Amino acid sequence: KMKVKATKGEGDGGITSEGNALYNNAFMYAYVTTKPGMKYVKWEHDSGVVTVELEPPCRFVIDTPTGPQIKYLYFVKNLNNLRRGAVLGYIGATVRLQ
Amino acid sequence: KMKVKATKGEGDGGITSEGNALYNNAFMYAYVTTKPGMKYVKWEHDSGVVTVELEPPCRFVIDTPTGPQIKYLYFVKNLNNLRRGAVLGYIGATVRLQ
Repeated sequence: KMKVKATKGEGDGGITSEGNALYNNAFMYAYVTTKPGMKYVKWEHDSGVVTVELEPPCRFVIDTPTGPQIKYLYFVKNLNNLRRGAVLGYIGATVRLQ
Repeated sequence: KMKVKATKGEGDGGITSEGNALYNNAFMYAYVTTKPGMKYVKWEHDSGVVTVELEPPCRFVIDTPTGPQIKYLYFVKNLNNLRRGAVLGYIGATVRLQ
């Protein structure tokens, strides 16, 4: 079962992001945050830190009480279709509730 | 239950696309194609043709036998979160099989 863990991302010019990593067990599949341009995340391990490279993001709007907000979904490098699909399903399941 | 129907899209400079519209009953929710920049689709009705405006796309890679391929998911203008989530879940369900 998919879990979520707050995780820091970084891209060009040292711009960082905070977001949710979606993972299993602990293997990261994807990262959701509020900015474009992130290239990698610093992923907890024991340990310690593993750098996980990200694919260019999927921007998508969700409705919110303050109006539409743009989210950015980043799949991890080399992720397979089984896991890409699980990530999309998990995000779909979360988005439909809010 | 969500259905898919081949549908033509168009953007700046008259560039067109062919893609799959995801819909119910017949209310279109989203459009998946192979190019960026599409702004609207020409959506079958009886009828006839309704122009449906698209949000800027979510680019996402899927693995294929010829290597990774970039797809573009466009949600329709004003789509609510219930339907956005259903679309993401449907795409997740399709992507995990291939």
